Amino acid sequence: FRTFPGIPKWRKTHLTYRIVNYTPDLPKDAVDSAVEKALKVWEEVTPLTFSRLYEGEADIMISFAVREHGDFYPFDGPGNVLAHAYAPGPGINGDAHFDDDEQWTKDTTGTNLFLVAAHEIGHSLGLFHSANTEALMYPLYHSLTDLTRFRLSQDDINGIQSLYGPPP
Ligand SMILES: O=C(O)[C@H](Cc1c[nH]c2ccccc12)NS(=O)(=O)c1ccc(N2CCC(c3ccccc3)CC2)cc1
Ligand SMILES: [Ca+2]
Ligand SMILES: [Ca+2]
Ligand SMILES: [Ca+2]
Ligand SMILES: [Zn+2]
Ligand SMILES: [Zn+2]
Repeated sequence: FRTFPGIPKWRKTHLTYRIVNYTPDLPKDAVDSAVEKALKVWEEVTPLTFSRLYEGEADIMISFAVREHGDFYPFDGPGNVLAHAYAPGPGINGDAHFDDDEQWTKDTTGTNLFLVAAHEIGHSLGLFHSANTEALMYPLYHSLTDLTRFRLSQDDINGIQSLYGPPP
């Protein structure tokens, strides 16, 4: 596992998130479900808890956008970068953005939203990239034949608990 330089982390255990907008590609229930399953992956192995805000500024602001969208790293149309997220901190830090020039899916065939979201929230929490080809934080996208096989590797658990510790 790898952390970000300077090891940014949250110095609090109760985090908030807001889904500011939604993709055309899936019903809202499917997107909500994907992000909350992605949050839950990290909750289970840490002391962190997340709660949702429907207005105002949350710690982790989640949005869908294309091309130039108000930061230093515009998206690039279909393919290539699917999404990105920022390390812990105020303002844009912690936020996760998804490229809506992708076609987001809940299945194992397209660009799966849950898998990408789980990875991106790993960044939001302070994890960088792993060399382990089995890890969630490996830098190259791929999916699975069976999503029910999905699991955090020991590497991901070790990395995140190195920031926040194990669950009480
Ligand atoms: O790394 C990224 O997020 C960069 C942009 C990027 C490049 N430097 C960065 C530094 C900090 C934050 C973001 C970036 N976007 S990206 O769209 O290229 C991207 C998105 C998701 C992933 N996955 C890795 C494998 C994972 C998996 C694991 C186990 C089983 C099944 C599936 C599924 C998701 C990787 C890369
Ligand atoms: Ca933020
Ligand atoms: Ca793209
Ligand atoms: Ca789209
Ligand atoms: Zn962005
Ligand atoms: Zn990444």
